[PDB]
Amino acid sequence: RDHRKIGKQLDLYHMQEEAPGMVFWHNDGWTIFRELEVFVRSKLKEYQYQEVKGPFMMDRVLWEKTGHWDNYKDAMFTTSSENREYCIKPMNCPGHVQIFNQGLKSYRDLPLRMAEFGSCHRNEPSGSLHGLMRVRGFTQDDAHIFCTEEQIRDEVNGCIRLVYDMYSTFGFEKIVVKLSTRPEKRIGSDEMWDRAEADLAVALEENNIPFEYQLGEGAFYSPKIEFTLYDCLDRAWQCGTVQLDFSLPSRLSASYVGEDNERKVPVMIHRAILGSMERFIGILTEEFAGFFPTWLAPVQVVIMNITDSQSEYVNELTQKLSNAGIRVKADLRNEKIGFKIREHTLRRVPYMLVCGDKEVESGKVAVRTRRGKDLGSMDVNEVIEKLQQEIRSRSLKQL
Amino acid sequence: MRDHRKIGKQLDLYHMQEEAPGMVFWHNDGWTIFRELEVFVRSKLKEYQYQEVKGPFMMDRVLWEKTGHWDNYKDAMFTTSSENREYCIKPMNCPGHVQIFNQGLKSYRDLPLRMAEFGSCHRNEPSGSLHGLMRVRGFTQDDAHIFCTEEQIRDEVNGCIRLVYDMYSTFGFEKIVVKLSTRPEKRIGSDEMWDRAEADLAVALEENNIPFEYQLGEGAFYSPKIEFTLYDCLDRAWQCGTVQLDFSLPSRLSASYVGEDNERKVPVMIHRAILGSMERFIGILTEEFAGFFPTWLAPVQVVIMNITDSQSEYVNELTQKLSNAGIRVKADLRNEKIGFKIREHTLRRVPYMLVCGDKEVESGKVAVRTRRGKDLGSMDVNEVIEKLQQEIRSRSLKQLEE
Ligand SMILES: [Zn+2]
Ligand SMILES: [Zn+2]
Repeated sequence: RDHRKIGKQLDLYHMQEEAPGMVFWHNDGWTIFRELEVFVRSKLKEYQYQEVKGPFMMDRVLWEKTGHWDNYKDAMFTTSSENREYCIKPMNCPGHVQIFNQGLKSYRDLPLRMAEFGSCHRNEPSGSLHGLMRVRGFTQDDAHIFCTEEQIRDEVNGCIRLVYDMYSTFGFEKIVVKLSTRPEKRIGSDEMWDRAEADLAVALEENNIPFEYQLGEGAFYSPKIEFTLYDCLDRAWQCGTVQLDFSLPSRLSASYVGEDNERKVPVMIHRAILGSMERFIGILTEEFAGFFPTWLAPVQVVIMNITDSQSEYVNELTQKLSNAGIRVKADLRNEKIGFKIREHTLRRVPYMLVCGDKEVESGKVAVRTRRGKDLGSMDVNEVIEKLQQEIRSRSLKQL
Repeated sequence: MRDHRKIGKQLDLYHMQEEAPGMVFWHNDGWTIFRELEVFVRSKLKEYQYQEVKGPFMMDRVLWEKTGHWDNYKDAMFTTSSENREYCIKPMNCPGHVQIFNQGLKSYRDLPLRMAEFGSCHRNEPSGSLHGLMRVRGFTQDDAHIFCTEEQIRDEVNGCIRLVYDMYSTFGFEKIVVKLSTRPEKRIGSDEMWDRAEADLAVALEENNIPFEYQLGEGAFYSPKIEFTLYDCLDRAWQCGTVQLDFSLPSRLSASYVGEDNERKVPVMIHRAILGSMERFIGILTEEFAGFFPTWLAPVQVVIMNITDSQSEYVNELTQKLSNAGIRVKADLRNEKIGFKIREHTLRRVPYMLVCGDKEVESGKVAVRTRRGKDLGSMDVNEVIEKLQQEIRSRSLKQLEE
């Protein structure tokens, strides 16, 4: 259950000293990454989020006004062009404010939910790097909600609902929640921190969530709710975060026109559900021990022939399943069928289809799984419908 | 209005600012177009059997020195440092894909290996040369690299050629001009390899019955390239496609495989990009259609509007129905006159506008109007959905009844 070892055996990714802390996503690993993005986007549509994309580097002055430069200077990569210094972004917060600052906003535009799969870079110490868990370049399922003070409770409730909704899809039902309060170095008045901390605590209470206080562990600009999931080995993984931010939009000149026709500074809610998506893939790899659920499996079906007599039949089946939306590969190599089956079983391919002369004449296919279960000969259309149901429902296990 | 910068502002597609010169802030509507382009390209990757990978953003400068890229492009490269090591923000995807290739032992059975990526590239272009979406500092390329044997060159180059005309025809580009860019004066690689690479590219164009002209000295410093230029509706030339035959870089990056004769060989590498910079291609499409993006690319495909509050419930029901059908649909329930709403969404170039009166509510129908000012009359909602889905799935250039 080491994600580094499983990642190598399944050819998911690799890392090398020429790019410390940054991941080379191979075809099979990138397929898992993209399927996670599809799942998140399905939630972005359901929870009514916009999706945007920000530039990778911006002027260092942007990070000076937020206070991040004074506080996280050592952790940020910098580059220069024409006597101007730019920072490769470690977070998506200022970039989303820049998009919000384009075009005059009114209260009718709020709540404005802005999500992004933003890849961030942090100059972490090289000795602290570890596989997919602690990296230098990563992608977060980030989002920022611009809202009024009256809309804080509903929007924080939506973020909390989304956390439990997404975690349950992967089978994580044991979740421990902590609330981080003001640190010893911060921005924003005590009243603002008093209201922000109280709002987060009330939201947890109103959602029937018990929590502990992490005193002084909040960000320098906002308190945060931190969600920790527990894997099948009862190991704790802090993944989700919700921040109630009353300071950064003001420092970035964000404003909207209220119903009173008065200029107001919007409330910003930061949230990420999965956290670093590279890290989440590593957690899933160890949770499933490489046996990814069918909807996440890089290759869902492999169809093999026994002899060259079934080569045409396998190709027709592969196209049919491919057109049905199934990630399917044909294995027509000159090897024993038992050699082909073992190769794909070790790759944890959920379903393996074998076509002999009996299958060709009958129009059926023999089905076995990576767990060694023999499902016998099944109708081709029945196999497709079963696969589609397992994929579209994102079922954890085979039916 | 045909300038993509003006249309982009009117349609709220993107914005740029001096805090990040030559780098695009993609708004929701603009990012939707970008993602639809990604979905289209990925459909071709599936059809043409490409892998899709993702490389790191920065790599050791010593890796860019090995290919000669540092000596040629160092003034155009962004550099950053960490722990007394200097890193280059990648301006191209070639070395990263070779690094993926070099992982694990490769044999002839693994070739051809087609490796694609939507690679985010950055180049330190002069600020005076930047212009909208056409000339930027940060961009994404629909790049791919094919690792193959010498015997596989002709079929793999032919596949790249076919993909170029396949993808351009989807957007309505049928006037294509082809150039073969030969070796530049400042160059790496042997004379014999350059002769073979240039001859192979020329023969591949001959087999596809494609007339072309040579472009002396315009090839890359390591390989020649076929350059494809498309012509827009104003007969303006846009160089987008590129196919490179490369015998130099894989050797310099220690790429190798075990041949059928059980001896180590250096694979051939074919570089190709169809659209080129996808930000630039979006700008070209924006000007080509003058904001009238085809329905499959339109950020908002359908807008449903009421006349009074009596149809507010019916409009909301249909918006949910169309959204569940996979159609990007928005409801317009503001207290404005219906002509005011239609004019506003026509200026947003929304393909279809659905008007629901009380006669529409009882009949379960919708009054269909288009951004071209055409009245299509009342139609059944399910019939509307069926035709819209067919228009989107076929990526049709034309709307209903035109
Ligand atoms: Zn944030
Ligand atoms: Zn290349």
